[PDB]
Amino acid sequence: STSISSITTNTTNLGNSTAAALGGGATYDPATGAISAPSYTTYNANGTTATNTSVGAAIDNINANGIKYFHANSTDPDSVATGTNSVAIGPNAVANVDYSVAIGSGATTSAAVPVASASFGGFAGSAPIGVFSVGAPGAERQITNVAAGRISAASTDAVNGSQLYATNS
Amino acid sequence: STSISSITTNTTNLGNSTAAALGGGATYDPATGAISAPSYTTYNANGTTATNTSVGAAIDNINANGIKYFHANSTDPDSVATGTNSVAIGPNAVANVDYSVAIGSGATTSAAVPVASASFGGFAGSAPIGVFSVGAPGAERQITNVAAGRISAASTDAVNGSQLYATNS
Amino acid sequence: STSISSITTNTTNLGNSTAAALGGGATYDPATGAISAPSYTTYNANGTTATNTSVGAAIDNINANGIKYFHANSTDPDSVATGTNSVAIGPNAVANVDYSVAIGSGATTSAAVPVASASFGGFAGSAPIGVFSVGAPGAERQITNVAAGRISAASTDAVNGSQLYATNS
Repeated sequence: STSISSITTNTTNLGNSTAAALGGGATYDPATGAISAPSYTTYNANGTTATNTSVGAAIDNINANGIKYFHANSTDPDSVATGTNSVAIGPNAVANVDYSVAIGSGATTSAAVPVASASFGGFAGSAPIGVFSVGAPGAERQITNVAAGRISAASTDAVNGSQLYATNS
Repeated sequence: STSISSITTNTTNLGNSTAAALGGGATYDPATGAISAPSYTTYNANGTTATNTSVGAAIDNINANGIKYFHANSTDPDSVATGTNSVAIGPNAVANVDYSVAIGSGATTSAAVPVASASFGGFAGSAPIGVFSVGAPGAERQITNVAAGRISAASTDAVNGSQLYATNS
Repeated sequence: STSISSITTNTTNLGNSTAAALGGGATYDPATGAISAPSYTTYNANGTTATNTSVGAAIDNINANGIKYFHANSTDPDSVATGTNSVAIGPNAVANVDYSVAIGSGATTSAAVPVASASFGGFAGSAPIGVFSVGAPGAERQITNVAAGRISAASTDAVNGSQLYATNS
C-alpha cells in the first residue's frame, strides 16, 4: 500500500514537472494522467499567427514561415552562407564570399573590387571588406526608398536618382 | 508485487526519456518523480541572453526578441511577406511585390521600373527581377558605409556620394 | 488491484500525452515506459540539415546556425539592436540609432544626415527616418547587383556605376 502511495505521488510530480517544462499552458490531471496540449504561437508570413499543439510543429513552423519580424515567403531551397562571418537571406541566396551579405531570392556574392579612382580620384570607401548583394547578374534588384546621400569627398552614403538627375540638369 | 515492480521500473524509463527529449539539462529523480527544469538559452536584442525554464518561454522569446544574429527591437506589428519568394524584415515591413525585399521599420515595396536609358543609354541592370526596399515614400533611409562602386558601362555596383562629388568637381 | 490498474492506465495516458506534446515523431511504449526520441529538423548554413533528438539541441541549433532562409555563418558576438524599431543582422552588427538597420559583419549605425541640396537642389528623400547601414567606417561594403534606378527629380532609387559612367561620357 505504501509502494502504491509512493508511485501515485511521484507520478503526479512527474506529470506536473513535465507540464511545467513544456509550458504553453500545458497542465497535468492526476485523475486521468493526461497532460493537456500546449499552445505555442508561431508567426506566419501573411500577418497571421498559428497555434501549435506540439514542440515539433512549432519548430517546423519557425523554419517554414520564419519568426516575428523575419519572414521569407517561399518553399524554394535554403539560403547558404559559407563565407566567414557572412549572411545569406532568402530562398536560393548564396553568400560564399567572406564578410559579405546576399539578401533576396537568388542573390549571390562575388569578390569586392576596390575602387579608389575612375576614368576622377579621392573616392571614399576605397577598401571594401566585402560585398552587400541585393541580387545576381541578370537578376538585379532596384534599390528603393533611398534618402539623398551626402555629396562630399568623405561620403560613403549611397546616392539616389534625384541626385544624379540634379547634377545632369 | 511484480506489477508494482513493473510500474516503478517503467515509470523511471518514462521520466528518464522525457528528460532526455527535453534536453536543456533536465534530469529525472526516481526518488521524487520530479523532472528538474530545463535551461534553454535565448538571445535578447541588447547583447544579453535569457534563461528559459520551459519550451514555451523559449519559443516566445525567439519571436519577441529574435535569434542570435537576427534581432529587431520592437513590439510593433509583424513584417508581412506575401510576394512570391519575397522577404520582409522589421516591424511593419511589407513585401507584397514578387521576388522583392522590404527591410527596415515600415519599409514597403512597389513594382520595379526597368530603366535602360534616361534623358544617356546603355545602363547595366536594365531588367530588374524586383525591388530591394530600405523604406517607404516619405520614410526613406540613408544608405551608409557604401564602398565606392565600379564606374564602368558593365557596373551594377551602387555608387557613393564621394563618387558623385568627384564627377562634379 | 484497482489502484494498480488505475495507475497503469493513467501512466499510459501520461506517456502518450507527453509524446504528443513533444511531437517530432516521439512515441510512447507502455511495455517499457520509454518515450522514443523526437527528431526535430534544423537548417545549417551550408545547405544541409541537422536532426536533433532533444528540444534543447534544436533551440541551440536555431541560435547557432539560424533558421531556413536566415543564416549568419559565425561564432562571433551577437548583433545588438537598441534603437527603437531597429534591426541588427550579423556578427558584431550594432543598430543603436532609432528606426535604422545595421546588416553585415561589424556593421554600425550613426544618425542620418538630411540632404536637400549640395554644392544642386530639389533632392528627393531629403528627410530620412534613419539609416540603412551595410558596414562601418573603414569597413564599407560594395553594394552589388543593383538594377539601374530611375533618373528623375522624384527618384529615390539607388543609382549604379553604369549610370554614373554614362553621365560622364
